[PDB]
Amino acid sequence: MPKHEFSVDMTCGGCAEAVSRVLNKLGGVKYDIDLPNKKVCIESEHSMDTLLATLKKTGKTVSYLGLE
Ligand SMILES: [Ag+]
Ligand SMILES: [Ag+]
Repeated sequence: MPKHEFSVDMTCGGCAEAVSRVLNKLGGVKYDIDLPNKKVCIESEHSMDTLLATLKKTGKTVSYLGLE
C-alpha cells in the first residue's frame, strides 16, 4: 500500500491526538506521527489529495513531502 509523507506544523503534544482523530474519521489508514520532525506518514489506498485535504481539517499548514 502507498506510504505518503506530509509536513504538518504540529506545535505541541496535543497534535498527536488531533491528527489521529481526523485520520481515524477518514478511515482506511495506518499512520505514524513524528512530533519532533513535524511529519505524518500515512499508509492508505486514499489519494495524496484526500490525505492532504484531511490533514488540513486540523487547521494546520500541511505540505506533501513524497513517498516513504
Ligand atoms: Ag498541538
Ligand atoms: Ag494540535
